[PDB]
Amino acid sequence: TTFGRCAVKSNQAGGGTRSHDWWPCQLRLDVLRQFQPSQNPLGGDFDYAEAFQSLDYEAVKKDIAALMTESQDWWPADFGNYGGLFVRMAWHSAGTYRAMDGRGGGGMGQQRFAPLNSWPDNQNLDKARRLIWPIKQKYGNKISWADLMLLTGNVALENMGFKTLGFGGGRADTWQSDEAVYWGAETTFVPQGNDVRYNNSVDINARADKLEKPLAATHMGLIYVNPEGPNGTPDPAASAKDIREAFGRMGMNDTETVALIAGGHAFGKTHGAVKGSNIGPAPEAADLGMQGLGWHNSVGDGNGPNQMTSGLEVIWTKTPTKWSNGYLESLINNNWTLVESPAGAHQWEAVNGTVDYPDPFDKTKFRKATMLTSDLALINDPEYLKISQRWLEHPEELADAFAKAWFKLLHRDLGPTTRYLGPEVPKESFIWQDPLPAREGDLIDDADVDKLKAAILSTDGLDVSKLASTAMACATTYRNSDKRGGCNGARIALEPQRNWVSNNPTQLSAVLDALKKVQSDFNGSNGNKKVSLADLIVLGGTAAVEKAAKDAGVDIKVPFSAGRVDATQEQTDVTQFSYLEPQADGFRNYGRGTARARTEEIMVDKASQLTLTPPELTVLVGGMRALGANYDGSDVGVFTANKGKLTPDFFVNLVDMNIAWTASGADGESWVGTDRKSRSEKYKGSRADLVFGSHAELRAIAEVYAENGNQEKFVKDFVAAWTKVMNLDRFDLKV
Amino acid sequence: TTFGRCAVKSNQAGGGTRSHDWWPCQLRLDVLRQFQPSQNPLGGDFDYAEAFQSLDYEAVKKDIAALMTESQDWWPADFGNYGGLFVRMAWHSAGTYRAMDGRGGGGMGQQRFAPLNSWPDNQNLDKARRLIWPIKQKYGNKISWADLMLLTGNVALENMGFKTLGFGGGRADTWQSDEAVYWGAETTFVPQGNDVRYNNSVDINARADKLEKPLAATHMGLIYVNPEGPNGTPDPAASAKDIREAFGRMGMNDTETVALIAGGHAFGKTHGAVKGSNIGPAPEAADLGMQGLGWHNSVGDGNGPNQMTSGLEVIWTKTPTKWSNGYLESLINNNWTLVESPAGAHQWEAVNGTVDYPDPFDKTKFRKATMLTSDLALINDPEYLKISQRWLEHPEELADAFAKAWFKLLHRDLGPTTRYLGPEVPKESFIWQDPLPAREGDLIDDADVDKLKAAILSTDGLDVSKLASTAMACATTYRNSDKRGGCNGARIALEPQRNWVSNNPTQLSAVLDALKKVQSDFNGSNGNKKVSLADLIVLGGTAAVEKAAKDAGVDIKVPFSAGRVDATQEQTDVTQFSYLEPQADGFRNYGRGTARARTEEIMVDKASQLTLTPPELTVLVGGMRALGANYDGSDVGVFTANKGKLTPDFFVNLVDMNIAWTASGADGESWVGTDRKSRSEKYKGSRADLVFGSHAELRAIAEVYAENGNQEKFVKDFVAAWTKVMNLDRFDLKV
Ligand code: HEM
Ligand code: HEM
Repeated sequence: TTFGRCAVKSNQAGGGTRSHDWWPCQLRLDVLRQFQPSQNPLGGDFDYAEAFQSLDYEAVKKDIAALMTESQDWWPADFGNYGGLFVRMAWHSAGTYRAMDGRGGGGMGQQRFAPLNSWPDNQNLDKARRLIWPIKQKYGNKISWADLMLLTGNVALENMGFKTLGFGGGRADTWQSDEAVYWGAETTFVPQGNDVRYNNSVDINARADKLEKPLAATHMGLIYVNPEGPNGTPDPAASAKDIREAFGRMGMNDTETVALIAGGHAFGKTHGAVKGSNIGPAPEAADLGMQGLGWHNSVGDGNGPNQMTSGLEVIWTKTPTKWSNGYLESLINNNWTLVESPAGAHQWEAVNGTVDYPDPFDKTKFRKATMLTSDLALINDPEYLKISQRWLEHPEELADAFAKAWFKLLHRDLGPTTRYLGPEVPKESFIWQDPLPAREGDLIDDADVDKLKAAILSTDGLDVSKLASTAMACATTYRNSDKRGGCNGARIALEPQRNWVSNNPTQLSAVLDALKKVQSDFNGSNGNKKVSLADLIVLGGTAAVEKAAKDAGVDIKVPFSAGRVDATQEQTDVTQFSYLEPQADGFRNYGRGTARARTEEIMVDKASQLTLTPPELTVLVGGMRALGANYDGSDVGVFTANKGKLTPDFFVNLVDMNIAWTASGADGESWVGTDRKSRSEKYKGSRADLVFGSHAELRAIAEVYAENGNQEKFVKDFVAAWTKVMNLDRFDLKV
Repeated sequence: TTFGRCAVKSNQAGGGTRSHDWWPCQLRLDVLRQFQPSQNPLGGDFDYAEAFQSLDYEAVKKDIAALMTESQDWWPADFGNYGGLFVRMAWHSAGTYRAMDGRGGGGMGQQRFAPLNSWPDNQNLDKARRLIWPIKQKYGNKISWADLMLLTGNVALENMGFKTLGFGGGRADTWQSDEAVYWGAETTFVPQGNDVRYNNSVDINARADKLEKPLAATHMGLIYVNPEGPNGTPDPAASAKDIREAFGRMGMNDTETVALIAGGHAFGKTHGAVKGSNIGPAPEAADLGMQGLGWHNSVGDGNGPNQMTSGLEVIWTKTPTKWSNGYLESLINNNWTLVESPAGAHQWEAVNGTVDYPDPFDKTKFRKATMLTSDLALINDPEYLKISQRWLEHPEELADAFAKAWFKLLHRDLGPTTRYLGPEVPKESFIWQDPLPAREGDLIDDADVDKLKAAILSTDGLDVSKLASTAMACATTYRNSDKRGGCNGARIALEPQRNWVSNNPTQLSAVLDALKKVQSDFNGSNGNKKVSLADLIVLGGTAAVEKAAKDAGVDIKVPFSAGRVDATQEQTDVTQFSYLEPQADGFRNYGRGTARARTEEIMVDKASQLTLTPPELTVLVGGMRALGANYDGSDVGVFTANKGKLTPDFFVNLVDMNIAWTASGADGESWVGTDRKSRSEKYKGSRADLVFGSHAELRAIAEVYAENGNQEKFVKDFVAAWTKVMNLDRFDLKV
């Protein structure tokens, strides 16, 4: 029966018809209520960085390597070596990343939760995770599951003869499914799962470059592309176009793409020994006896020669437990014919080739060379073919590219270098790490901070509104999924941010010139002290908030943490930063949504990426309005006669029943507030403004700040949230 | 159009297919992640009791009374008085309560959130809540919405000539929709919304007492019953049967039921002036312009003479703003004919009666007497008729019953009287308050506690397992939804708890005799220090936990909070306490699930009622197993060779891959753990045990406790959780 409904209707533990069932279009605050400290079994104060740095890292790697060849009878090792399986585990963990929204990736260890634990493409990776569990058990909280799944892959490569660039730990574990990711709207998995992302187009060559943004896989439940070919059609040329699209959506270019696929498929094999009808439910659907595993295979013991994962039965090289150039040799030198695997799937077998590909359980049995459609892709696109042919001839260039791309794969969502832990962090800085320079000079102190705040506030062209607006515009580029963005680097002053329409470029230029004047007056006049433009942008907003609170009758300390540095344009890639450009910004009343993402939904999504709770989101919006900090200085949402004073007037006026709110535009984005007694139009509001008086949970918070006498609490809460947001990217600061 | 699916599929803020869509039968931990401190805009520190006790209570009441007759143009008051509307608001807030499971009621102020804010039976209570908001805005955090909604009703009665018994404040606000309540499984509201709860029966008399347990309303979206009769059939006798059933499920008897209905319907009127097609979406479905209101009526201004709420147009009495006996006088003395309201609903009108029922907006217009089918029910049932006839002749008896029943309605989920705040708490002790006496003698001090711990741990018939088991058995009766149960009162020693099968009465009796011996030896030999059995039960389990920790190699001070009292059997009504009897208790490995709720779902439900987080639930279960604290003393789940020592052995052995787990019972409730090397059956487990190694988020926590070196953390976490559970009902310590 029906999608998303259990046949048995529970009457316990949340069972029954729910609010989101009745009103499924209503804004949900779920994404702001994930990952809370109380839900974390290690405690909200657990410091993973401190724990990992005490880890006996060399012993961990030695233990992983030993485990690679300790075959467990419940899931025997192919060729006596789990290396391939472990590499696949790590690649699948990291491989969900989408560059555009920065979600997916290995950094939260989400493979161990729903839905990723049960995606078809992750079949039998439950066995891989269970095999490495003893390492986690031994070393405890000093290595996270997130770090372990990836380190295991890295160690596996090295112990199969491929030296990597190194590794960085530092991924703190998470403790619930991340239900904030848009993986797609399809209600089916691969082999279906993609009508929506191709908008019902089935012309596989024509549609390949039309995959729905921000998605990076060609079906729901896949990592990147379909190994049988697009929609299971065994056409390598069309497969290549899907690969370029999907890898492009994960942030990889042609060279990196070939290197990753040719590199990975040096190792191990696929599994398609028996038909899929022999395979039981995925882990989330499996019975208690499976104890977190799934896909139980009822043929023989369900494992060893009977392994069934993808349905394909391909062994790429003659030495699947050792690095080689066998993949490209076979790919290019064989002639290929289309055959079926034992499970009935499309794959390719060498015509008149050698019968010397080894069987994983019988030293006396051999097979012909085989390839996936998605491997043949690499010789059925002009650019992939050029690259493949070059690396056939010069396998050392493949090894170099693969080491670099593999490091990128594993660390693309780890954030800045200051987050990377351990004794073998690669020394080279790569553009995808959004590199920052080491700091200039002696750090400014409290007395320097006080002098600079006063200098900033007395500078021509700087006022409270512009300072707060500018600081927030910088800060809200942060996203916690891939730990990119934020104020460190002062990238608002660089391309593309300085030209973002949402930053009001002409205004921003004047503000930045003013702050650069403050900088020039200070630097070289305070001994060895120097201040960055990044610190000044943040300090400016912070001084503005402090002054705005004082102007509202509240003397409060507004914390400031110095030490940001300024990035160079060379350290600031235009494409990578283009992904951080907002289409709507509720903190500064910029832009609007579209049919599939309303303005207020975009705001809540951004709030989740800033780790804000509903009260934090609410207080920040209300304070930005009081400060008059809209991107263009408009009065939209500015429901106060004391703009620039930090009061809860936004909320008080929003909930005043003498104001009637009506739509002005056709699109529902603009609203007018009319005084019911006088009949005069008093206010203009956006959806980002009015949602706080509509949504019942947000309105409950709006009410708190609208209560008589809450001027002081509002200020304290605002300053706390402001501080949190300004410091999100401060990984350089510990404890 | 599909139920529970939005026509437009958002791609932000949680948009996209979710884990619960793919695997809707999987256990969800959502109910353990509600009401988190981080989500409370008042802060986790906030002490509502302190705030309320500083409230100018008499001033709030004076302002409410004044509001009643200050008609607002946007929602004009009937007869110039909002009293009736406010009484309905309070009644509906309190009126969702179910005695069996203790959910619903006014104690969380949930009417202001989904789904209650948008149930059809709460139509236009959005206006009522908006009308009282200025009181909340004036007094701020010193009165909660939860308290204010009910106090407003109470004040309304008193200002319309009906003196109540008084009032108790103390309901702290909540900050999200409580999605833990089972309101039913239907996918429609009233006029439908009841196929499931009557298992498709439309035999209205025969089905009336077969309403699905634990439901207490005859359709989804109703408070109790359908005012037009069962499934809109205007049959008063069949309506009576629904009313007895629904009110009985809300914990009200016949006298109480007639008192509440005839009491309530002394006041105000219903609204059915225009057809339902003129009425817009409910609040959760309304556009932003409605700013949290809904049911916009497009006829005229939508209000005053055009008010449309239920579709009925009944004015029960000739003085709807003043207490009278006119309801019963009309009901009994008139001859009733079935007619249609202007909106097309069935109601009753008096045939050749007086034409003196006043119009709510025109002092010069009068109408005939009218009644609902649900009112005529009260003279179309033999027991109700006798009560109605008596109170027609003896109106003082109705007044007395109504005062008492109204007090019970409003306070039934407030908990022990130690929670009740304000200057007019009624002095009478009522059985539904689960009353407790004053203490005997002087409070034991730490010297006494040390002596008592030593005695308890060297007394015939007591040991670690039994002591821990007994304390938890007493503790888990607590439920946060109506603040009932817990260890205070030692009600495990009284009927009905002492003979609950889940308490293993023969073992319990031996444990209690032994504790009573300890009590006898202490009492009357330590001057005037006296210790209660309640304290000894908790102290015994606490001492046992502490010793078990010590035996495991961890020295920890397990805190104990003295001062519980022992309830009397007179204050412990067998029926009142039958409602707390558990179907299953995973903490002590008792019981089995039902067709509609698996054992593990019942456990998570109970955990929610104990306010436990997932880590707290997990640690408690593993510790109870290590302690050998099963209700029957069995080894099911006792995955340890060191029973009685507080180790994480439960987790270490649960996750040992050398153990294979298989179903033993046809009912799905029993499991066997076989050593795969030896082939020996090693363990036996229940669903409550094995879920911790199956569910991905619970198993993630199980793994923490199974990690090498976490023996101390396990004990520390257990002791914190133990302390939390033991003290849940200690409202006397907050007082
Ligand atoms: C277009 C991209 C890719 C596709 C469609 C693809 C497809 C597949 C499939 C279908 C399997 C077999 C799963 C099974 O039946 O057991 C597999 C195995 C594997 N892939 Fe990929 N792959 C891709 C890219 C990569 C990348 C980037 C890496 C690593 C850098 C990688 C490394 C592996 C390894 C090591 C295995 C072997 C697992 C084992 O021995 O158990 N692949 N791949
Ligand atoms: C069988 C139980 C009950 C049923 C079916 C019922 C039904 C109704 C309905 C249909 C309305 C009209 C809503 C509208 O159109 O505005 C109403 C109004 C009202 N009921 Fe009840 N009722 C019940 C019990 C109670 C109880 C227990 C109380 C209070 C103790 C109460 C007090 C009120 C009041 C004060 C109003 C008037 C609201 C106003 O003047 O705006 N009722 N009832």
